[PDB]
Amino acid sequence: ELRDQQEQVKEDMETKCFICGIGSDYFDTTPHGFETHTLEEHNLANYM
Amino acid sequence: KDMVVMLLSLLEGNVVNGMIARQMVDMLVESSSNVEMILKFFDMFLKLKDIVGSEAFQDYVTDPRGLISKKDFQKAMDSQKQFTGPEIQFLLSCSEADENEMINFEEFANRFQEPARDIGFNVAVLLTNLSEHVPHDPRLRNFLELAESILEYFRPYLGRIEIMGASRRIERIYFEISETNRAQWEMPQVKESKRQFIFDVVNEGGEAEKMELFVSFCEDTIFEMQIAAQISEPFWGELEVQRVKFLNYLSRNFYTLRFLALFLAFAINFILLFYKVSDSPPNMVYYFLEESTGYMEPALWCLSLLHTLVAFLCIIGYNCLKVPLVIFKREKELARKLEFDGLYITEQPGDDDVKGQWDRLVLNTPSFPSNYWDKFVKRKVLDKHGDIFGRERIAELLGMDLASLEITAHNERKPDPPPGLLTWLMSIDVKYQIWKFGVIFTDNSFLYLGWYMVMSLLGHYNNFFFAAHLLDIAMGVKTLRTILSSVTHNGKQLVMTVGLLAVVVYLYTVVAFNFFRKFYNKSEDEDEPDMKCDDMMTCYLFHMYVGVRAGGGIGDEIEDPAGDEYELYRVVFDITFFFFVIVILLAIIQGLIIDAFGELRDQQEQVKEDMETKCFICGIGSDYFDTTPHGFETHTLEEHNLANYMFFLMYLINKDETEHTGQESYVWKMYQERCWDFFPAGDCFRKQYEDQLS
Amino acid sequence: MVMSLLGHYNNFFFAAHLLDIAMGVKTLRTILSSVTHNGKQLVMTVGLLAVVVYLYTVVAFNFFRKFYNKSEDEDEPDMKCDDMMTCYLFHMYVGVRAGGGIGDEIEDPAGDEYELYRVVFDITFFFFVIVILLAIIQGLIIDAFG
Amino acid sequence: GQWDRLVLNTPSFPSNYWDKFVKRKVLDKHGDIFGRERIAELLGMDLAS
Ligand SMILES: Nc1ncnc2c1ncn2[C@@H]1O[C@H](COP(=O)(O)OP(=O)(O)OP(=O)(O)O)[C@@H](O)[C@H]1O
Ligand SMILES: Nc1ncnc2c1ncn2[C@@H]1O[C@H](COP(=O)(O)OP(=O)(O)OP(=O)(O)O)[C@@H](O)[C@H]1O
Ligand SMILES: O=c1nc2[nH][nH]cc-2c(=O)[nH]1
Ligand SMILES: [Ca+2]
Ligand SMILES: [Zn+2]
Ligand SMILES: [Zn+2]
Repeated sequence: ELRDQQEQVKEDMETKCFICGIGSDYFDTTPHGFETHTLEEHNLANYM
Repeated sequence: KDMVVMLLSLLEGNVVNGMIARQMVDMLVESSSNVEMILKFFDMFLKLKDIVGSEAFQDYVTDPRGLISKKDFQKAMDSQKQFTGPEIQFLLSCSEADENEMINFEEFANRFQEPARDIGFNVAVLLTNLSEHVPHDPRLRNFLELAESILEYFRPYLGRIEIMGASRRIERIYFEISETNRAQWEMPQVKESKRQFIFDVVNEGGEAEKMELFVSFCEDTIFEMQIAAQISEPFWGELEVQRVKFLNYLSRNFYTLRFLALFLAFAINFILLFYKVSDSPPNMVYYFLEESTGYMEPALWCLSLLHTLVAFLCIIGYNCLKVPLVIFKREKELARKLEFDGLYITEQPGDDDVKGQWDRLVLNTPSFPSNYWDKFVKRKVLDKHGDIFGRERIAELLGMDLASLEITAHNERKPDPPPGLLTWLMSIDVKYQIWKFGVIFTDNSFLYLGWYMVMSLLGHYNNFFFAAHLLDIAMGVKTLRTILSSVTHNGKQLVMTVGLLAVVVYLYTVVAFNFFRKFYNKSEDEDEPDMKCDDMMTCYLFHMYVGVRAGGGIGDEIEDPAGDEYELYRVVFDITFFFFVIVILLAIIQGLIIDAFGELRDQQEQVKEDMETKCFICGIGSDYFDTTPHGFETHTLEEHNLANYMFFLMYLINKDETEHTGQESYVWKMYQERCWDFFPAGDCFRKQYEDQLS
Repeated sequence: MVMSLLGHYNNFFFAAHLLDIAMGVKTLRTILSSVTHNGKQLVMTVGLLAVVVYLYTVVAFNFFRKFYNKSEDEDEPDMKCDDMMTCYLFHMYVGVRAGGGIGDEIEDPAGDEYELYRVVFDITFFFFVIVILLAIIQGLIIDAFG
Repeated sequence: GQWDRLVLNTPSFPSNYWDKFVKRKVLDKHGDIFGRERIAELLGMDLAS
């Protein structure tokens, strides 16, 4: 149970944007789209 | 061929139903008769080359010289029902029949096979391109049908990929795959490397490094193909040719030698099962075999010598077969970090990276890129960083002579290469060799083979050291390797829980020493007792040795507490020991092992489902492609085949840059700049022309 | 057929037909498929167990031969580890089946020059053989169920 | 595949399978290129019948 909790959290972070909830599949139409979205567009550190 | 190449250049950057492609189709229709004549010329000789090899044709062949009469050829060819009468007459005319009307079909069939190959391939490429970009012109299906044999012939060599092109659109690229490249890609070792790479990336990789990793894998695979080609098989000169023949032999048969070593170890150990120890000769004892045959003692010595020799040969084969790839990968990563990052020019790793600190020995060596293909990495690093950090400083860092660059650009020198061992002596780059040997000695496979060596040699000092080689089955057998990985998967957890068990047993030992010391008399004697808990160390040994191994805990071993002032305290002590130590902690260990089993299985399943559900290149799921029947299968076999990207990289490397097309030059430039934006990401040809195709 | 016919030669060959319940009952068939699912793994891990027990047998023969006297008699001893084959049989027969490993069967090492060596021998045998490998087998069965 | 070689030339190879003309189809498909008489011997057919 503990292992699958950790895996679930990791996959959620690597698959959806923490802010807007849009999945990585939409952003990935553009190359590295999700990476740029989570580093520049909707970075939670930036909201902080 | 040149004219068809010009036409293909006209089709560059051509959309579906583009007007240049439609004009090309109208041209081909306007010259339909001549195009059909060309296609009939190609298919006739393609069919001839395969007919001459038929047993039906060989039945007609009767002359012992290997010739056939014209009349026999005439009656044989029409029996196949593949040519018309005029075509058979034309083939007879083209046959160089002698005055005796005798035909050498062996050379007749092969006469035009080689001259017509390149033009045949380009005609096939042209027809494929036009068919895929003008999918709704019925005038072109006729040409495709007339070229059906040509297209079927060149199907294994017609490589196609898709890229995100210069025009911000997905473009389809057609190129050529060679027989040698395809055959090398089909080798079992290469297929295993591909499976391992796919597993690594899909399992423990992100979506960002995927294409860089794939291209690095392609480069490594190209190098492995070169090594395989080199080791493949079809007084100083004599000894050198024999030495390289021997080294290639060891390299080719490395795995058979490995299996032979394992088999020899099993045989040795089976002999060793017959050992016996006796005081009488065959106050110290004698060890000797106990068998009736009388041949086991000689057989053991012979097998020990043979096994040591086989181990040595395995070492040599490994350093001739895998070590080149090890050094290649290391040189390649070091060079790219020097150039694109300035590892030792700007950042200077901080002594905690043993790899980076060890790589400092190779920078100034004359021969730093020995296995890596790039012999101009130092020039590139200098041209990139010398202005800002000092050209002379960079030259000293990389061991370059600033004066020699100009003369090397000026002209080429042809010195005397004297084939003498004395002259070869000083030519050894000792610093490079020390670095290379350090890299090799820090390699797991080489270390394992060296340990195999050492234990095999110690087996001669004492034959029971050959028992250690029985452990080789774990690495020899993928099944054992998976099973033992199911233990090593949670090794840190296992060590930590054993430590926790030691701590809890120590706490129980403290309690027992302070209070329950009476019960630890393990002597049935009445006048000399053996108290196991009159000392911390003795009591702790006793607990960790007997209490953990007992089924019911320490209470099984120590004395009965019934009828004592401390009965309840001691029973709580015993029950809690049994529960925390015997039940819970051993359950934790077994659970870690079982969980590792499940984790490995679900990793394999995840990789398999990912491969069977998404395209490895573009990331589009199988559900989109499956709208068309077998859409995902065709997409992964024709449109976005990763083997085709590997083959395309090989093709670009081999081809001349002056001969590169526009698309090829584009991909080549972005390859050299390490920019992977040409890989179609989230988009494909079918998606881009959904409207026109549908 | 063959076992039914042999049952007339000896009626106890009819006991073999009691095994038919595995194929007769889908429940038994599923349960036994839960064992056969990882049969290659089970055979391989039993082989690995044989190898590790053999390594322990080699160590015991070379060093701990004194402790393998399984005779309460004082003048005629029964030494179980004066031979490779006898010692290996002894280990694979009693050490694997013992709850605490081979140390449960062989003599006490207290008050010997090799006490610490022998206790390490015993604890490692118990952990690698009794705990880890049997846990692997049971885990293969449970994983096949899942 | 090696055991199936015993049944090819049998008079009654498709006994349970519904297709009693499989040999005729195989001959009509491959006999021109590989030899009609050779195929007939392989499948145990009589070309005259
Ligand atoms: N809004 C968001 N802001 C930041 N990260 C986000 C957001 N939504 C999703 N993520 C994901 O959170 C993940 C966590 O990023 P982070 O750099 O903290 O992890 P990491 O890989 O463990 O870090 P590092 O390797 O730099 O130590 C990112 O990889 C990203 O995919
Ligand atoms: N771009 C891609 N190129 C190739 N295969 C891809 C790609 N994307 C996904 N795949 C999937 O990778 C799978 C692996 O194919 P492969 O032929 O190597 O496997 P296999 O079935 O084990 O092989 P074989 O049975 O021929 O030995 C394919 O079935 C395919 O669905
Ligand atoms: O640009 C390259 N040049 C090469 N030569 N040999 C292998 C090469 C490669 O991957 N890339
Ligand atoms: Ca040019
Ligand atoms: Zn967002
Ligand atoms: Zn794709």
